Amino acid sequence: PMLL
Repeated sequence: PMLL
């Protein structure tokens, strides 16, 4: 997942 991407934590941006």
